[PDB]
This record gives sequence, C-alpha cells and structure tokens, in this order.
Amino acid sequence: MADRLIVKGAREHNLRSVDLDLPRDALIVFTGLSGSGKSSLAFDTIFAEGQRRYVESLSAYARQFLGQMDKPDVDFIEGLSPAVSIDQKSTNRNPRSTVGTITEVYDYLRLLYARAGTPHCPDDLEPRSFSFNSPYGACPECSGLGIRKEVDPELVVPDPDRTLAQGAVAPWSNGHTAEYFTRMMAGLGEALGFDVDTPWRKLPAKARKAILEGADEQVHYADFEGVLAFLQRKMSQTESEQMKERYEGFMRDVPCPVCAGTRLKPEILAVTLAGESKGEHGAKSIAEVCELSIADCADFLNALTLGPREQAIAGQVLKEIRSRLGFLLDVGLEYLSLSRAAATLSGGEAQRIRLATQIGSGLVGVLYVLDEPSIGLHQRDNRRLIETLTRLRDLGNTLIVVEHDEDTIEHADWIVDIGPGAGEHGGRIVHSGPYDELLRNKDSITGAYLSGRESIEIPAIRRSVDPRRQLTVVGAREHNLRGIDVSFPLGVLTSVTGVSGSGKSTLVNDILAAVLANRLNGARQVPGRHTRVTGLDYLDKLVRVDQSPIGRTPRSNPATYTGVFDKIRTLFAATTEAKVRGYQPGRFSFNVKGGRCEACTGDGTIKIEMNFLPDVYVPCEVCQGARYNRETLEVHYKGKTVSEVLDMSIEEAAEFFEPIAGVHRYLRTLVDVGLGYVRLGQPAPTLSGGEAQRVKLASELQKRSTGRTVYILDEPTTGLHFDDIRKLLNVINGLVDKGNTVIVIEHNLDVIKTSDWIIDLGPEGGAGGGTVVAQGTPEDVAAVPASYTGKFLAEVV
Amino acid sequence: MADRLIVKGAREHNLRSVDLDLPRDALIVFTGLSGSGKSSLAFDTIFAEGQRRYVESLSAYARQFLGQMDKPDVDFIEGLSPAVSIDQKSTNRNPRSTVGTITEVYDYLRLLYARAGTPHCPDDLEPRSFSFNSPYGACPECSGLGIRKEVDPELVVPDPDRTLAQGAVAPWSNGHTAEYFTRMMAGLGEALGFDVDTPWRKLPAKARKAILEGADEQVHYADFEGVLAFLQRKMSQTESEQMKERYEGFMRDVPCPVCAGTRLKPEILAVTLAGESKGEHGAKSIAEVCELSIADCADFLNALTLGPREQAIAGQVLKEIRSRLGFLLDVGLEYLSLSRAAATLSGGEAQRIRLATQIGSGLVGVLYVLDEPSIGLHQRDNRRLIETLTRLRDLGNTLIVVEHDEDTIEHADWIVDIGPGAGEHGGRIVHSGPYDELLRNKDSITGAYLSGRESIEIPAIRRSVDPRRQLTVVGAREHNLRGIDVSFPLGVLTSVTGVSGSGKSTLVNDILAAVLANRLNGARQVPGRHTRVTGLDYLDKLVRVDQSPIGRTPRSNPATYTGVFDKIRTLFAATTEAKVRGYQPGRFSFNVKGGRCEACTGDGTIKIEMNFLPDVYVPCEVCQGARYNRETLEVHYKGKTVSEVLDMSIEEAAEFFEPIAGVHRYLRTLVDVGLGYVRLGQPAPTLSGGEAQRVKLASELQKRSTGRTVYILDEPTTGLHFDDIRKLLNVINGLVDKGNTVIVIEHNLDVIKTSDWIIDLGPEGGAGGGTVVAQGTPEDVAAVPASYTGKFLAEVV
DNA sequence: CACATGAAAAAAAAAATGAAAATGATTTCTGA
DNA sequence: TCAGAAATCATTTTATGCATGCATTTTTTTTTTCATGTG
Ligand SMILES: Nc1ncnc2c1ncn2[C@@H]1O[C@H](COP(=O)(O)OP(=O)(O)O)[C@@H](O)[C@H]1O
Ligand SMILES: Nc1ncnc2c1ncn2[C@@H]1O[C@H](COP(=O)(O)OP(=O)(O)O)[C@@H](O)[C@H]1O
Ligand SMILES: [Zn+2]
Ligand SMILES: [Zn+2]
Ligand SMILES: [Zn+2]
Ligand SMILES: [Zn+2]
Repeated sequence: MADRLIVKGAREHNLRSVDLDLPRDALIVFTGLSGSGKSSLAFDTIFAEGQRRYVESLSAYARQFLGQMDKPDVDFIEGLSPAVSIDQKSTNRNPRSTVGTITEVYDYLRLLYARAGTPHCPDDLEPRSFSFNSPYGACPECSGLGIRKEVDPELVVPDPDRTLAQGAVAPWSNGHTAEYFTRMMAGLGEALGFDVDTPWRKLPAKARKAILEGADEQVHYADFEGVLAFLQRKMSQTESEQMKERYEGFMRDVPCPVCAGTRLKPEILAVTLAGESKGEHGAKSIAEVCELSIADCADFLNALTLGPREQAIAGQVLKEIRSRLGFLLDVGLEYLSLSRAAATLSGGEAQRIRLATQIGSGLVGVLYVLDEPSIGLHQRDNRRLIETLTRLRDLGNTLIVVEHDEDTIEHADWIVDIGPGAGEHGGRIVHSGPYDELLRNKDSITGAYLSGRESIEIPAIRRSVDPRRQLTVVGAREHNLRGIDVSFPLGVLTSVTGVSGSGKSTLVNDILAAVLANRLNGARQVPGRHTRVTGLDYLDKLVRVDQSPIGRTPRSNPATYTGVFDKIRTLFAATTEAKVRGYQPGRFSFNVKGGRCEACTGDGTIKIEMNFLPDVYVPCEVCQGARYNRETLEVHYKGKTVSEVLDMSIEEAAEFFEPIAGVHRYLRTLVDVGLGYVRLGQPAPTLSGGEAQRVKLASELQKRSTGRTVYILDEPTTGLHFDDIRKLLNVINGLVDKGNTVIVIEHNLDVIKTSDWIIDLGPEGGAGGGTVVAQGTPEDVAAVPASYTGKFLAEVV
Repeated sequence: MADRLIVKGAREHNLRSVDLDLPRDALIVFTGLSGSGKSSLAFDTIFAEGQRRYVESLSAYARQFLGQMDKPDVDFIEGLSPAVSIDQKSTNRNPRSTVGTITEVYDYLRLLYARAGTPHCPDDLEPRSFSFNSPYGACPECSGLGIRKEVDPELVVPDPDRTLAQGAVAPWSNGHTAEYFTRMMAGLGEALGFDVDTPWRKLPAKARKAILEGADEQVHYADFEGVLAFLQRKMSQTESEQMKERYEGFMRDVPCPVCAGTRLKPEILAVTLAGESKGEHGAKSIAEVCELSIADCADFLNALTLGPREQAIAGQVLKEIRSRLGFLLDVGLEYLSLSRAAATLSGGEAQRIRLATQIGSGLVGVLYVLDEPSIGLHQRDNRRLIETLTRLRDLGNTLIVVEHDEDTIEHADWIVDIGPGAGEHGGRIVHSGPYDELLRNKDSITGAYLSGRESIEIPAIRRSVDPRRQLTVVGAREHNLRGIDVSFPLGVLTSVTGVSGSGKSTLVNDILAAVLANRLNGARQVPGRHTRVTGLDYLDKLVRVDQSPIGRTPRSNPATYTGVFDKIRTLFAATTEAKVRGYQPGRFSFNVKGGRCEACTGDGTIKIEMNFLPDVYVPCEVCQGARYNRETLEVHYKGKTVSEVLDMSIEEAAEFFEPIAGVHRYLRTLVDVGLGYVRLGQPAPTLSGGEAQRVKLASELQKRSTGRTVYILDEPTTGLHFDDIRKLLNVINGLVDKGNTVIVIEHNLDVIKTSDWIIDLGPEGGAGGGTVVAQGTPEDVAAVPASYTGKFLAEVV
C-alpha cells in the first residue's frame, strides 16, 4: 500500500520546481512568509490536483465544472486523495441555507421529529414534512424563506420635486431602457388617468399609491403592472450582478407575516411536534430548537425524555446529533444558533463550520487542506481546536494546515517551511521535518521566531491616554451587548479583544463604524441599536481598511492606486526624449489611447474563444504583454522603458527613484509594510486580501493625516507570518504617532500585548457575554483574573 | 483508524431497512437477480451518498452542484469514502474528448514531446503547445476539432422534383415560418435570377450553389449568407437539443482540409517534432503515435533513443506513460487507438477506459463502485481483468462490483447476495460472506447456480442448418475486416463471438444491420463497406432490440406499449355499470378528457416551483395519484378499479385476467420473459435498459411472425443473472421455433453453448482480427484449437 | 361456408414548441 | 515656490424592449378492413 504523498516538479507561482515527500495520514503544517508560495503549494497546486483528479472522474454533468476546472503545473504527483479545501472564501449567500442545513444537523433533527413528534393538539408524519425547503413543509406564503421583500419608499424616490417625465427614479433613468421606461410611464399616464409630468410631491397620494400598485391591460405593445411587479420580473430576468446589487439595495426584508418568520408551515410547528420535553424545561418545537444556541440545543437534546418505545427508534439519531453538536462545541461555536442564516457568518465562522461538518460527515481517506483555522478564534479555545484536528486525522484523513500559530506546531507530525525570502526569492523549500531541526535551522525565519532567537518585544513605554479626549459610545444594545458605554482613547492604539461571540464585531463594525461613517463621511448606514456616540467633534473622517480589492479591473494596479504611477508618468514626460518628441504625461498611462496599442487596448492579454472551451488569455503579438505601443516603449528614463519600470518589483523600485523623494517615500512605506516583492504592474484583481489591506494602509500612512482621522481594522493578522506582523505593527505605530486613533479587533497575543489600550469584552461568547470585563493598558489588564485575554497576557509580559 | 463500511436503514426502491457491514480496502461483489435491488444498493444509495457527501463540501458551486444530486433514504452510513462510479452512462460526447485525453496519457505524451521534440531539419516549446484544446496547438481552420460540418444538397431536399415555393427543402416546411422562408427565397429569386415556383431539378445549378453559399445582395433589405450558413447559425443559436438533432441529423462531417484529421497546427505537428526513434526503423510524430494502437504505441515507446541528456529528464515521463499503457493493455483494450473519439466508443469500451484511467491516476482512499465491467470483454481476457482490478484494491482503495461472472467471484474478498426475488417480495439480504457460505446457502439462487446445483443445460439436439437458405454477406471489408464473406443460417439461433475488437459489431450492427434495415424496413442508414448481401429475399422485415426506452413520456406504459391496455379498457367499458352509464372505452384512458382528473391532466402528479430550488412533483390532492375522476374510478370490474389494475404487477395481473386469453397470452409472455415484478402502471422513462429489452422481446414474441422475420440483438446478457439468462434463452428458443432467425453478439459462453450456430471472429482483436477462424455447431468450433472461444467451450461441451 | 374474434394497417386527435456605475486621468487652488 | 486634496470629465461597459405566433412532431386513440382459423 501507499503511505507517503510524493510531489515532484511543482513549478507553479514563485515555487522553483519544488518537490516534496509527506507522511500520509498525518498532521502536516505549512509555514512561511506571506507570499512565499505556501498557499500556492498547499491550495493552488496540491488541493487543485486532488480535487481535479476526482471531479474529472465523475461521470455526471458530461463535463468537469469550472470550465475544465484548472490544471496545476506539477510534473509527477502521487499518493493523493480526493482533496477538500476549507477556507474563508467558501462563504455563500443562498437564502435557503442555514447553519442547521450546512452542518446537516437539521436533517437528523427532521428525522428525529418524524420518528418522535407528537401533535399534542388535544402517523402521517415524514421527515420531508419538516423541511422548509420542501413543499410539504414550507410556509405557504413565504415559500419557505422567512423573509418578504418590501420596497424602500424613500430610497427609490429621493427627489419628489422633479417632473415625472424626467424619471429620476433609478429604473426609469438607467441604460438605454430609460427612454423605454419613459414610454411606458407616459402610456400609464393615460391608462390610469394621471399626468406624465407631475412630480411625486405634487402628485396626489392616491396617484402615488396607484403608481406603486400599477395598472393592467395592454396599453402601448407593452405592459406595466406595478413597481413591485417590474422590479420582481427584473430580478427574475437578471443578466448583470451590478443590477442585482443596485435593485437589492433598496429591497427591504420583513419577517413573513403568516409564518412569523420561522419559514415553516404554521401547522407543522409545535402543533405537530410538541413531543419534545425537558431542556431548560417544558416542551419545544423545531423552530424553537433551531432558534436555540448550539450549547443550549445540545443540553436540551441530552435531557429530553421522549419515552422508552419512542427512544428505541430515536436513540441512534440522538447519538448522531449529539456527536455533531459535540463537534460544533469543540470547534468553538457555542454561541451560534441553528436557525442563523448562512449570509450572516464571518469567514472564520464559515471555516469552523465547514471543518465541523467535515469531521461530522465521517469521510475517510480524504485529503484536507485548510487555511488558517484560528482566525476569529480566541487563544483560550485554540487548544481545543487542535484536539479536533487530530481527531479528524484519527479518522484516516491527511491534514494540511497553513497556520502560523505556535500551538498548532509542536503538535503537527510534519512541518514544511517555505520561503527563504518573500517573493521571487522565496519560492524554495527551506525545511521539511518533525519540528526539531526547525529550531536548529539557520536560514529559517519561522525557526528563528519559534526558538526565541528573534521575537517581537513589548515596548517599554505605552502612549499616555488622555481622558479629556475620548470617543464614548453609550446605550449599545445591538444583538448581545447588555446596554453598555465604552470609551475609546483618542490618539493612541487601542485593541478590543474577547472570546468569539462576545460582541466585538457588533460593538465596533455595525455600531461605532456605521455611526462614524454616516456622521463624519456622510454615509447612510443603519447605526444599529445605540443611544449616543459622543466625542465626534475631535475627528474629521473615519477610514476602515479591509480585504476588499483595491480595484476590480485590470486597469488598476498598486502603481495607480497609490497615486505614484502619475508621478512616474510625469517623470517620463519630463525626460528630455519625451520632451523633444512632445509626449504628454497622460500618454504614458495604459488607460488613454496615446500610449496603448490598438489590439490590447492597454490590457496586455487578449481573449480567445473556442467552440466548447472557456475563454483563454494570450498576450498581444505587438506588445507581447507590454500593454504599450512601440513608440511609447522606446522612451528611456534613466535608461529604462516604461514597461520595465512598471513590471519591476517594489524593492528594486525603491532602489530606483532614489533622487526623487516624492515617489521614494511611498515606495519606502510600501517596503516597510512588507510589500517589497509585489511588482508595480500586478493587476489589482490578482492581489490577495491581505496584500490589499496592506497596500491600503501603506498608501494611507503618507497623506498628511494630521492627527484628525480614525482607522478601523478587522483582524489584520489573517494570513500573516510573524515578520509580517512585526512590519504591520511598525506601520500602525507610525500611523498612531501622527496623532490619529487606530482601533483593531484581533486575537493575536503579540499585537494586543504591544497595544496602548485594551478593551476585553464578555466573560463568554453569546448570551454569556456582551459586557466589558477589563479595560486599560496591557499590563493592568493582565492582572484581571476574570479575563481570559488577561490570563494569556500574564505569561507574555 | 477505520477499516469497515457500515450501512443501516437503506430503503431505496424495494430495499427494506437493509443493514450491511463490509470490509474496507477489499474486493466486494454484489449479486442478485436483475432488478432485485443490487443497482439500488450499489449506485443509488452507496455511491450516491458518498459522492453527495464529498461534493457538498466543494466550494466550486453555489451549493447547486449537479442539480443537488439526490438524498438516498439511509438512516446512517459510516466509514464512507469519496465514491466514484464506473457505469455505462459515462458516454462522453464532447467533440474535444479523445481516448488520449480521457486517460491523461495525452498529457504526459505532450510533456515528453516537449522535453524531447527535436526540430529535425528545419527551447521555445511548452506542454500546452501540443494540445488541440488550447489555441497554442489547435489549428485556425477547424479549431482543433479535426472535422468541419457540411451537408450534401440531396439528402436535405426530399423532393427535388417538387417546387421550392412551398418548402422543397426539408427545414423549409417546418412551422408557420414556411411563409417567411418563401418570402426570402422569392426575394433571392428576384435579384439572383431564379424562379420561386421552379423545382430543385429544374432550377439552374448556379441558383443551387448560390442559395447554399449566399449572395452579396439585399433580399427582404437584408443580405443572404447562404443555406448552410443560415442553418449553422440556427443550430448555434438554439439550445434545445431534442428539437435540433432533427436538423443536424442530415449534416455530413468532412476532415479539416489542412489538419487532415490530426487536430493540430502543421508547424507543431510534424515539421519540427519528428525526432523519435523506432524498434523497426525511423521516427514518428505525435499524430502518428496517437494514431497507433495501444500495443503498438507502447512497444514503440519501449524503443526510444534520444541521447543521455534527454533520457536523464524523460526517464520518469517514459515510466509513467509505460505504466499507463500497461494498465490500458491489461484491462483489454489492445486494439484501441490513442486518437479514437470518445463518441464512437461503445459502453463497455468507455467503462474499461475509465477503469484504466482510475488505476493510472493513483488516487488513494477512493471508494470505486463498478457496474458489470466484463461486458464487451472476451472470457480469455477476463482473468487479466481481475489482476488489474485487484491492483486498485492494492492502491489503498475499496472496490464494490455488481457482478455475475463466475471467475470474478471466487476472487472477491467479500460477497453479498441480495434480492432472492426481483419484486417487492424479493428485495432483502440473503447472504454476506466470503464465497464459502454462498455455495452452502440453500435459498440463494446465485449460490445454487455457482455450486452447480442447477445450470443452463446444453440442448440435446441443435436445429439443423439449411444450406439452401442462408444470409451471406460478401465483401465485408470495413475496418479490420478483410472482405470476408459470412454465412448466417436462417431459422436457427446464431451467435457471433470473438476477442474484443475482432470486428463483430462492425460486421453485424454496421454492415448487416444497416443493409437489412434499408432493404426491409425502408430506412436510409449507411450500409457500411461491403460488396454484396445475398439470401435477403427469404425475409420480410428486420427487428432490432436495444436498451432504448419505450417512449420518453409518462403517458407511456408497459400496458399501453404492449397494447394490452386497449383490451383492458374495452373490457372495463363492457361492464354493466359502464354500459348503463354510457361510458366509451376511451373514458378509461388517462390521455383524454373523459375520465382523467383535469387538474392532473391524467399524469397523477403536479409540479410545484419555488425560487432557488429545483422542480418538485407532488401527487394531485384530489386524484390521490389515481389519475382519474371519482366517477370513472367508481367502476368495479371484478372488484377492482382502473387505477387499482394499473397498480397490479405483471405477474399478479397474469394471475388476474386468466379467462381472457387475448390478454392472458400477453401477460404470460411477459412473466415468462421475467418481468413479473414490473407493475403495469410503471412510467416508461423509469424502466432501465433491461426492462425495455425484455418487454420488447415479450411483445415481439406475440407478433404473428409467420417465420419470415429476423431479429438482431446486441449483448442481451448485460446485467443479467444466470436465471434471467435462462428465461431469456427460453424466450429466444420460443421465438426461433416460430421460424424466425435470431442473431446475438454475445461473449457469455452460456448462450454460446446453447446456441445452434456459432461464428468466431478474429484470432486477436484489432489489426490481427477481421478473419473467420471457426463456424458451425458449438462442438465444431470447440474442436478447432486456434479458437479462444473453442478453448473455453471444450470444458462445457 | 357464414362468422366471430383476433389482429394488420391506416387516419384522427391532441400536447409541446418555436445608456448609468464606476476607478483613472486632468486641472485647480491651496496650503506649508 | 512647489507638492497635494478635491472636483470634474472622459472612457468603457450598460442590459434595447415586444408579441406574437400557425405549422410540424410524436405519441396515443379510434376505426376499418382482413386474413385465419373455426365449428
Ligand atoms: N447577523 C446576525 N444575526 C443574528 N445574530 C447575530 C448576528 N450578528 C451577531 N449575532 C449575535 O450577536 C452576538 C455577538 O456576536 P459577534 O459580535 O458577531 O461576535 P464577534 O464579536 O466575535 O464577531 C452573537 O452571540 C451572535 O449570536
Ligand atoms: N469509429 C472508428 N474509428 C476507427 N476505428 C474503428 C472505429 N470503429 C471500429 N474501428 C476498428 O474496427 C474494430 C471494430 O471492432 P468491434 O466490432 O468493436 O469489436 P467488438 O464488437 O468485439 O468490440 C476495432 O478493433 C477498431 O480498431
Ligand atoms: Zn412564511
Ligand atoms: Zn497589444
Ligand atoms: Zn484543422
Ligand atoms: Zn389529479
């Protein structure tokens, strides 16, 4: 039999013909610098091949999915299994989905109800009758979805004073169909008996109601039967995602009036299945059980007393649900509720849910690849996560974990360290062993950090906090928060930590950040349930930095986004050759017709279509991917063309441009963040989320913040090596020293150990928390016995 | 670790709470009668569950997947693995697909040709450069397809002597758009210079060419691109296949003029890629290699000479390709080319190709379930199959094979026998052991056959061959055949045998079948390549029986197809209650408005739609699925209703209707074929190929043959137990006794030893075949030592 | 040799079916 | 005097919608004949 996984000729991305041998059915941990190719090897070439060699064998669909899937550049790979990837980018927005269905616990719940449900109104019951995704179970009106769509009145009609013929409403003034919309509302004017030019404000209330409801009958070759009607047929006739989001933006959601939002047929509620007993006490229904927390659900299902004969059938189902819920608890999601919609889950929660359902499914002989699983997970639960991972490995499953947590190491049977360098000089394997020679290795950065040879030190002096200038939020009651008031210091670095589910995301993202956005930047976000936010006068604008791409088009790259490519172009025009040939600074851009080529249109890669194949990309025969015409390229600034300057890495860019302080400051900041490897020409869509947030904060560090703005950060250590964490801390401290305020949500022990202010939320996640357990400097927060974060901080300071 | 597979609560179809325990990483063989539940237990509830469990974790889809797969009715399944099914329905139809691409051998062959592709007389070479599925390799002309579609101007026009005014060309008469067609072709006649009313033959040849090729004139102000161009754009603009193969049916495929079939660019093809060697002499390019047989290509690859530097890099590539081709040979596809299109492959060939690809991939932990694999495989290769099969068992996988071949058993680690009967009274488990208890099991039919307790008995007397009246094909030289002449005796059962790929199917299904059909039934099929067929006048018609379903609509039924339902309805109308109520026979049809439920329109179920969900069917609420209104159902002929009669099984109905010989004959024939389990009202599309085959046989048994018809059958033993084979043999004997001739292409030695004439084809398949090695009684061929069939016949006759 | 039943087709009948949004480039005036 | 925020104009990409349909095509259903026994 085969007990070793052997790869040879992995030439993909920055890897240089990397070959490796791994022990099958063992815990393997990948380590390396961000962008060193660790994720390229673990996900893009190993997982892709393991998945492709399986799905290509599937007879159904007559064709492999994802446009012939993809083919990693491997020479010879053997010892694989079917490959399953668990990463945050697997989240989805399917309305019918819930954590009950995703982890399949809902199906066993339905089986238990079918075999063990009593009507109890003062036998014809099947599991399909409890499924809200089945005609036998759904709410008749809500179609099994516990929501209903109601159009936002003020959003669709922001200006009621303009004439109706203008049609300033978005559906009436968008695209070539705006004139057609004018056609049908002009026809409806005579069809219903109202003026086609009267503004909404000047229109009678009944006229606007009749516009809302619409009319009938064929009027003039076309039909119009209401605003709700044509919008509904519009998302039933979608072609563009932009129209999707534009029209769903004002699509308000209300609980189903008949099913009370429980997305179930009213008869199939406790009216049919009140047979459940005990728990906290009394009976329960399927909707009520789904609405419980996971811990509460498991506790209730443990103590139910449904009767002996009924138990003879229900015992195995109860044991199965018990094991699934035990898995979910072990992963650390006791605050979640089985009825929670899939759309309301963060990336870390989605990853943890996926891992829990995988360990519950019982699949054996499967190769798992996992992104950083501890993201969004507090340290106090990390150990319990590891015991889960090994448990999965105990089912005969090979594990590959791309994790930089120290505790996950010293536990993996095998460690592979890549990245004797960051980018072009980091695509080599530097270690492959049982963690022992890692601490002995010399050129292994991860080994240096783990051994204690190199470490992030606690700064001696913490920035002083001034109580006079603080940003205080009072009356925060959204979700789990218990009506508390919290004071964020201004001008310093403050971090808010706590167990998952405590309420840091609610307290920061959809309460404080929304208020700051719509009161400083003039946004329109819903500010959640809060009473007051005081201290805003000290600031001028808020910026929140996330993983969203800096640009959705190939026309955007870090050079343009940072606002440095414009200076490069002006320098190129300033070159004597460009001056004598009369070249404007704009021409040197790949977005204006002056400098591009007529085939690429500046894109570089043209499209090619086949009869039965998805489109493929191939460089233009003129530019050879240079995105510029020959006349543009023949201009030399310091002996180099525009293309070479464009495609060079950030490091050699900083080595370049030395006499020009302007661009050099930006390039130096980018290097300081840790983006030296990225080429200036790298398309924005290709950049990862971590690199996106890093370049965002880099560009923000430079433009004279003058100590007035505030910055909001989600977990910024996601997918970051220790050295990357050190760089990001340096940049954050540099930003704070300008006088601004930086608030970050993070579980990393180092970042919160080097912060100025610390806010610890909640004794536990979910209903057990939502308060503030300790706040102050890291030193005195480590002295609070009630804080788990303080407990972990005690031994690090 | 887990080393067992456990299933509790299997309930698909006739399976009743099946509990199963199997050893993992072993060879497990499922046995039972046809339709006894083996297919449900293997494919519908084990493979389906495993594949669904794997793909549900995949993030490629938006959880829609391949139409949500299905949810098998199983209480619990433990120890599963990602399941891959090697089934007959894996017929890939993609024109890009070829046997090279299916088995990935083409990939490594491209890799080798890149690593060692010396430019010959006339380094800038990449693996993708050789692929016809990429623009770097496919030619501009045919886009790497090898063919281009056209049509001759004769087959598309059925009535050349008839005017083109009202649609002389076949597509012109379809739909009300015939007036449109007349309008543009009359506009074309206005300026081009032909007449609307002039028929095809009277039309000037210039007009004939110009209407097909188009003209540069504005006709109905719109330029005309041509008949062929117009139809091509019609097919490219339509996605409904069922209505469009009626137009692409009459196209003819012509090789690409520049590609000359080989679907690569000429520069990459052979101009600079002819740097191989050969055991015989000379060098060959990739097209020649892909054109070779598998054995020729393999043993040529054993003889490559390139130089030490090239060997140092190509050693592993050669090793992998050699191993893959060795697997392919061992499965038994020696005759097969490496460039054969996936469309032309038969079911067995594709199944064995998938098996070879699976063993070549080296995936570990996969749960492979395999339908009957030995179909299309001669017995002499069968042993070599098992050794290949065990190889996968020794790759760390688990094998489940539904089988009845004696040699495949006695090698399986585990054998499970299910379904003592094929009906509702059959689905169960009767044995689960290592072939030892099976031969000792008294109630197991499979064990009874294996132990020799009862078996197919050799006929005492073979029906005499009449030399005067034989159907002789002379000049049959298609494919590997060499102009041989074959004599089929008339009025006796003959079986064509031989090694796989001997040319039997091209002889019978291609040469003889097409000639017989176009000379007796009036079809227009291409008769293959031969010189003459004589002895034809002794026949009157040809009846070919295959697995194609008897109608694709739910209105179809076994009773309706066989015609028994008309007599049933007339009998129901003949009842006193129907007479006094004035009910016509049609009142008992679920296809007219008289008696069917109008809500159902007779189908007995309704379709319910919700957003984000696929189609669901639920029984009609007033019909209760009975498909008829209450008054029609009020008739109580012999105490039973029409729907009640439809629910009765064929055997139960045969017990019923006994006094009515007109229907009792049909029911008795159906029972004797072995269809006693299929209920009368079973919808036609829900019957698999076996039921269609056997029902067609039953119907043709009672067609008043008068001894002048000829039946040709492909392998009928496909998925048949020994007892089912015996029943089919009895039916075939009855059919022959009427004076008809039955020709069967069968590798199953049972029907060979029961046959009355045997024709053995080819010493070895492929280029070594095309000859006649023996013909006559089974004793006569068994006497010949050069016949592989005779060698196995020696021990049975 | 009438004849009733059982078959052979044929026609018939009907059920599908076919210009806004949204990052970059440009200019200004604005501050240090 | 010179380097930047901020507003503005381009691209470039925008979703341009309607209403049929009267013929075929494919099954079943119904009928008329039509040998072939049959007593
Ligand atoms: N979109 C939502 N829908 C329903 N409940 C939510 C939602 N967001 C948060 N909650 C609840 O509010 C509580 C606070 O959780 P949250 O603040 O998201 O945790 P964290 O701060 O670790 O992200 C949780 O117990 C959760 O159950
Ligand atoms: N479409 C085709 N293209 C090329 N060669 C073919 C094709 N069809 C058949 N052949 C050749 O003719 C032979 C036909 O053998 P076949 O009748 O399939 O034997 P069997 O029925 O036992 O498989 C094959 O060996 C193959 O080499
Ligand atoms: Zn509802
Ligand atoms: Zn170009
Ligand atoms: Zn070609
Ligand atoms: Zn009905």
